[PDB]
Amino acid sequence: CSRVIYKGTDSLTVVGRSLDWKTPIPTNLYVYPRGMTKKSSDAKGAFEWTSTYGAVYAVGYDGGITEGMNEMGLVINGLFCKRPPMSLAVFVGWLLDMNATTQQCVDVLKEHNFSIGSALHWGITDSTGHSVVVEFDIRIYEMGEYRAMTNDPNWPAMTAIIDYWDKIGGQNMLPGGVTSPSRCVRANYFAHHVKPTADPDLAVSITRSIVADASVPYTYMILSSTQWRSFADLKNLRYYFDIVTDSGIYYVDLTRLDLYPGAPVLKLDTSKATNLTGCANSHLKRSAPFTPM
Amino acid sequence: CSRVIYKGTDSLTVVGRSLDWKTPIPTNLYVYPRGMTKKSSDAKGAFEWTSTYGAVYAVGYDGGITEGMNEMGLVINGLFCKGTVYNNGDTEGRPPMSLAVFVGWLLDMNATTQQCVDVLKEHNFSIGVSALHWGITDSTGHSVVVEFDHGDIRIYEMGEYRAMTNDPNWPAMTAIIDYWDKIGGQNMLPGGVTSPSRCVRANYFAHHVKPTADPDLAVSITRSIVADASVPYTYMINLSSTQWRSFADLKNLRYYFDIVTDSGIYYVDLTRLDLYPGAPVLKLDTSKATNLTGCANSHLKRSAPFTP
Amino acid sequence: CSRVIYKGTDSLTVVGRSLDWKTPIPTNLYVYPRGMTKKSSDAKGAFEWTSTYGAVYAVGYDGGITEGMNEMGLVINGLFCKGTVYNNGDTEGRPPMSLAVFVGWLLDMNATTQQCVDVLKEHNFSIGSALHWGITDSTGHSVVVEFDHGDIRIYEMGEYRAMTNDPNWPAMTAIIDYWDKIGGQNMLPGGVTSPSRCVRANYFAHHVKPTADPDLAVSITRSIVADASVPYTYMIELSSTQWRSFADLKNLRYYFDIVTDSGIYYVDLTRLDLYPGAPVLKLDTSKATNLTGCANSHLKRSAPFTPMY
Amino acid sequence: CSRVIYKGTDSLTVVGRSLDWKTPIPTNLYVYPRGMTKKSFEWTSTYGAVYAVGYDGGITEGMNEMGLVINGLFCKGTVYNNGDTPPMSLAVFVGWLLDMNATTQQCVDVLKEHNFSISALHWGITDSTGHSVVVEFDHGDIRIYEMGEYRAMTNDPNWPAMTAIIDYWDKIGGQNMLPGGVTSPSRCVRANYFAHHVKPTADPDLAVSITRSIVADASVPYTYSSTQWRSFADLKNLRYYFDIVTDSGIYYVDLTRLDLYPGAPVLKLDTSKATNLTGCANSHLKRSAPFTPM
Ligand SMILES: *CC(=O)CC[C@@H](C)[C@H]1CC[C@H]2[C@@H]3CC[C@@H]4C[C@H](OS(=O)(=O)O)CC[C@]4(C)[C@H]3CC[C@]12C
Ligand SMILES: *CC(=O)CC[C@@H](C)[C@H]1CC[C@H]2[C@@H]3CC[C@@H]4C[C@H](OS(=O)(=O)O)CC[C@]4(C)[C@H]3CC[C@]12C
Ligand SMILES: *CC(=O)CC[C@@H](C)[C@H]1CC[C@H]2[C@@H]3CC[C@@H]4C[C@H](OS(=O)(=O)O)CC[C@]4(C)[C@H]3CC[C@]12C
Ligand SMILES: *CC(=O)CC[C@@H](C)[C@H]1CC[C@H]2[C@@H]3CC[C@@H]4C[C@H](OS(=O)(=O)O)CC[C@]4(C)[C@H]3CC[C@]12C
Repeated sequence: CSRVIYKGTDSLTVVGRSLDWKTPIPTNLYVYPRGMTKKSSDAKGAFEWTSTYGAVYAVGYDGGITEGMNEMGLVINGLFCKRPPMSLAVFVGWLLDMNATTQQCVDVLKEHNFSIGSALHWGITDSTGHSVVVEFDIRIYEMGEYRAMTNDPNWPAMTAIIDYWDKIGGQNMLPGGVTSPSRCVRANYFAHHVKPTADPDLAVSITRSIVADASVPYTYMILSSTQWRSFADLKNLRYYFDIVTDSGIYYVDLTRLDLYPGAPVLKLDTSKATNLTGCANSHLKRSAPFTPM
Repeated sequence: CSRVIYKGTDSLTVVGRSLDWKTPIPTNLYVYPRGMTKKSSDAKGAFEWTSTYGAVYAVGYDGGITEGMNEMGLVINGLFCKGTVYNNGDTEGRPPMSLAVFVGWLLDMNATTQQCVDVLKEHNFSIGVSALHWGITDSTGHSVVVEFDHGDIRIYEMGEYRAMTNDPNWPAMTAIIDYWDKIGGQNMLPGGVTSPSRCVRANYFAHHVKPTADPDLAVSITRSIVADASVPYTYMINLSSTQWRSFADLKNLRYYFDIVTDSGIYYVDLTRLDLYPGAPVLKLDTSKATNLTGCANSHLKRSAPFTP
Repeated sequence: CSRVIYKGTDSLTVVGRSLDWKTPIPTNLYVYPRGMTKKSSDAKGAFEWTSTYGAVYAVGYDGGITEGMNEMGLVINGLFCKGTVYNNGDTEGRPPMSLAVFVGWLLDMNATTQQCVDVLKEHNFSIGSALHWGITDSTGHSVVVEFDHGDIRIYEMGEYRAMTNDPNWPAMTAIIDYWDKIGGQNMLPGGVTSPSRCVRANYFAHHVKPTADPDLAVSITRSIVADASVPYTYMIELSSTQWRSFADLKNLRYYFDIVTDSGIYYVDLTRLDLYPGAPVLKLDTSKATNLTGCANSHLKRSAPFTPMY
Repeated sequence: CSRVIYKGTDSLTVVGRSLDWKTPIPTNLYVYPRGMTKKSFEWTSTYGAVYAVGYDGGITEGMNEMGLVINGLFCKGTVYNNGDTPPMSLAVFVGWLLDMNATTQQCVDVLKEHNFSISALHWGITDSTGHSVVVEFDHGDIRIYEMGEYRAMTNDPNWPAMTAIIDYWDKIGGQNMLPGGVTSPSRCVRANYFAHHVKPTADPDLAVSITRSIVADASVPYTYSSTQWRSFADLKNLRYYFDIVTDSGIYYVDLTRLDLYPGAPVLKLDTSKATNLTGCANSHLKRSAPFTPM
C-alpha cells in the first residue's frame, strides 16, 4: 500500500491510496445509509451499534471493509503491517459509522474497549486535514506535516527514513525501488512539491500522478503488483476508484445519494465497470449488505 | 519523456511513450490513408512522396508529427535530445526535410524498422530548438535509436534495452543503464525525474513484468511501467510534468492515447478504418473527448490535412 | 565522528574511533595511575572519588576527557549529538558532574560495561557541547548512552558495530536496517553525513575477516575507520577527520595517529606503572609527528591536566 | 585500484594510487639511474626513475626525475593486439615510457605511432605540469583520452563510460549523495568529487596528507578486493611516497638527493623490511642489481 495526503487550497484535501498484492483482490463499492444496526463480530460478547453517518466502503472479497469515506469527510484506509470482540471486517466501518472527525476516532480508539480478531495499520484523515496513524497496545501517531504512509516499518522508523532522505534532497536523489520505505519517501516528497489548487477535478489529477509514481508495475515478479487505486475528495465528498487494468476512473458522489434512515443499500460491482468514467452514482444498484466473513 | 518497449508472448509488442513538458502541448490524432502526396518542406529543393501506407499521427500544435504508427505495425516516437545538431557541411544542399513531416515520411514509405534504417543511411536530405532523437520499432520487435551527432546520423540497435529517454546520447545512456544493472534493480534504483533515472527504472521494470499474449493486458502492463517513469503533474520547485501518454499495439494495430488530466484512456483501431487511397482524413480532437474510453474510432470526424 | 567495534577471534576486540571537526582539536594523551582523588565539578555540591583503575585518557585542549581506556579493557568514546539535553526538572539539585571528567569518572571506578550501566541507571548526578557515549568492555559487550531531556537512555548495541553522531540510536538503527535490506554489496551511501558513515562502518565491520592477531585486528579496524573518515580540508557549512584512535581491549593497547602525521603509535598499559603513588605520564601528540610502534618510552612525567569545570 | 590526481597551488601536483587485490603483491622499489640499456628493440635510459616493481619482475608504476608519473591499473576488457599490430613486454612497458620521455605530451606522441606489439590493464600518465591522460587498448587500437577536469581513475568500464557515470553523479551533487560501494565506478566518483573539494595548498607535506585522505577514503577495507599498498608521487619535489596498509609508517624516496648519473648503481628498497620506517628512506636504499624481467 501507498497512502498519500494532498492538501490543496481552500480547505480542499484529497487522500490517495493504492493496493499492492501478489494476487487480485476482488473489491466492490458499497454505499450505506444512516440508522443501520451492525454487530461488532459473531463471537460471544460482541456489541452492536447504529450507524450515525452514511459512508461508502471499498469492501474486499465482499466480506471486509478495506477503506471508506463517510458523509462527514472522514477517511480511513487499511494498510498491511507485518474485551468485546471487534472483527477486522467491520472495524473500519464502525469508526466511519460513529465518528465524524479524526479526533473522535482518536478518543474512541484511546479507550481500547475492544479486542481485534499478517496484520494491518490504519490512517485516518478528516475534512479539516487532521491526519493520524494508528498501529497496534494501540499507538496513535500524528502525521503533522508528513504526507505519505505505506506498510513496514513502524511509523517512528518510517519518519526516521523520511527525515534521512529529506536531508539528502528529493531534487537530488530518491529511492526508486518498490520497497515500502522507497515508495513512502517518494510519495511524501512529491506531495510537498506539487502546486496547491482549489479545483476538485485537478486535485484528483495531481493526487493520481503521485500515487502512480509510487505504484508497483503490474505483474512485477522476478510480487506485490498494484491492483487498484482510490482517491477521496474530502471537501466535495467524492470517492474515486479505478482498476489498473480498466480504461476509466469513476467516483461515487455521496452528496447526490440517499443516506437517510430507511434508504436501501447500494452496490457497485467493479467487475462490470471496466469502461466507466465520470460520476458512477447511476450505476449503483440496490443490493443487500455484504456478509462479514 | 520516456519510451518503453513491452514484448509479450506470441509476437505481441507494445511501445509506450509519455510526453513530459513544462507547459501543455496541444496534440490531436490524425488518420491518414494511402495515396497522399506530401512535400518535405516549403523551401527551394524540396521533394515529394506518395504515402504507401496509412498511418495515425500524434500531431502537436496541428503542425508537426510527434509520433505515429502505420498499418504495418511500424512505430516512430520523437523525443528531445539537447545535444542534437541536424546538419553539417556535407548535408549542405541535400533536399530540405522539415521536422513537421519527418516522422510521417518514414512512416508513409517504410513498413519495417530495417527499411527506415536503409533510407536514413543514405541521408539524402537536410533537416530544418526542436532538437530531437527518434526510436523506431516494427511489428517484429526490432527497435533502433536514431540520433544526429553534428549532421551525422548515428543509428544504434536497442537489442535487449527497453527504455529510451532524453539526454545523454545512447552510448552514455547504455553505460548508465549497465552501471545500475550491476547494482540490481531489486536492490536499488534511481527514483528521480531526470532522463537517466527514468530510463533505468523503465528499462528494469520492462524486463521484470510477466509477458502475456492478451493485447489488453499488455497495454495495462505498459501503462504501469510508463506511469512509474512519468513525472508527477505540476512538478514545481525543462522536461517537467507528463502531459499525455500513448501506447501502440503493434500486432493488433491499436494506438492508445490518454491525457493525464482526462478520466479515460482510448485507442484508435487501424484495422477498422478505410485506409484505401483517396479515403478522407480523420481527426480526433483530444480537447473535446474528455470522458472517452475503449475504441475511439467513433469520435473520429472528417477533417483536412494538417498544415505544416 | 565515527566509532567502530571489531570482534575477531579468541576474545579479541578492537574499538576504532575518528574525531571529525572543522578546526584542529589539540589532544594529548595522559596515563593516570590508581588511587587518585578527583572532583566531579568545581561547583557547590560536587562529590569526589578515588581512581580504582589506572587508565589512559585522550584529553582534548588539556582540559577534558574525550575518550579513554582503563586497565580492565573498558573503553568509553564520546561523540557529538545535536539533540542531547543533559538536565531537566528531575535532575536539578543532584551533585554536579562536569563533562571534562565524566568519562574518566566512569573509567576510574568501573571495570565492565554492565557496571557503568548500573551506575548510570541510578543517575545521581547533573551534567554541566552536547554528546553521547559508546561504552565497550573486554568481553565485547557494548552500549550507547544518550541523554533524552534529562533521561539516561541506554541501548544495547547488540549486533550493531558502528556509532556516529545524529540522529538518535533508534532512528539510526532504523536507517541501518533499511540499508541492510538493500545489501551493502549492492549499494552503500558514500556521503560524509553521520548516517552514511554509520551504515558503511557497520557493514564493513561485519564483512571483514576475524583474526586473533592483535596487530592485524588494528590494521583491519584502521581500514574501516579510514573508509568512514572525512577527507582532510573538506568541510560543510561533518568536517575533516583530525585524528583516529584504536583500542586493543584484550591487550590493553591504545593506538593513536594524527591524519597529518607519518606514523601511528600505541600506549601499552601492561608495560606501565599504575600502582597508587605512580606519577602521571603525558604524551604531547604535537611532538610525535613521526613516531611508530610502542610509545611508552616517550611518555614524560607531567602534572594532572586541569579540568575545564 | 584507484588513481587520484591532486593539484595544489604553486604548480604542486601529487598523484595518489592504491593497489587493491585479493592476495598481497610483493612490490619493491628500484631506483634506476640514467644510461642503462634495457630490452623491450633496445633503448638507453634518458632519465633516471624510481620503479614500484611487483614480484621483482615487472614495473607496476613509477616516477622519473622529470616529474612524469605513470600508474598501471587493471582493466577487464583490454585487448592489446589485433591483426594490424616489435614485441614490447608489459614488465618494462612502464619503464620504457619513463626512461625515454619527460612530459605527458611526449608519451602521447610515441604511443600514437604504435610501432610495437604488447594481464589486461590500462595506464594513467601525468607530467609535472599537471597534464594527465588515460591510455587504453581497445581491441589492438590505442586510445588516448584527455583527463582535463577529471581527477580520478579506476578500473572498468572504459574512460567514456566512466566519465558519463562521473558526470551523472556530478548532477546529483556529491554534497548530497555519493556511491559508497567498492566497485570501480563508485570509487572513481568519490575520489573525483573529493579531489575537487579539498583545499589545495603549496605545502608539499600537507598535499600528500590530503591526497592520502582521499585515497584512503576510496580504498577497500583490508580482508574484504582488499587494498594492499598505496603510493603518492610528488611531481614538483620529485618525492615518491609508499606505504603498506598493514605497516605503521609511510616513507618516501627523494630523487633530488640521489645519484642518477650514468654509471650509478641500481638502488633497491625491500619493503618487507621497512615495517616501521617513516620520513625519507634514501638512507635505507641498499645497492642491488637490476630486477629480472618476467
Ligand atoms: C497494503 C497492501 O497492499 C497489502 C494489504 C492488503 C492485502 C489488505 C489491506 C486491507 C485488507 C482487507 C481488510 C478487510 C478484510 C479483513 C479480513 O480479515 S478477517 O476479518 O480476519 O477475515 C480479510 C479480508 C479483508 C477484505 C482484507 C483483505 C486484505 C487487505 C485488502
Ligand atoms: C517528450 C520530449 O522529447 C520533450 C520535447 C517535446 C516538447 C517535443 C518532442 C517532439 C516535438 C514536436 C516535433 C514535431 C514538431 C517540430 C517543430 O520543430 S520546427 O520545425 O523546428 O519548428 C516544432 C513543433 C513540433 C510539433 C514539436 C513540438 C515539441 C515536441 C512535442
Ligand atoms: C564528534 C564531534 O563532532 C565532537 C568531537 C570533539 C570536538 C569533542 C568530543 C569530546 C569533547 C570534549 C569533552 C570534554 C570537555 C567538555 C567541556 O564542556 S563543558 O564542561 O560544558 O565546558 C568542553 C571541553 C571538552 C574538552 C570537550 C571539547 C570538544 C570535544 C573534544
Ligand atoms: C587493481 C588494479 O588495477 C591492478 C593492480 C595490480 C594487480 C597490477 C598493476 C600492475 C600489474 C603488473 C604489471 C607488470 C607485470 C605484467 C605481467 O603481465 S604479463 O606480461 O602478461 O605476464 C604480470 C605481472 C606484472 C608484475 C603485473 C602484476 C599485477 C599488477 C601489479
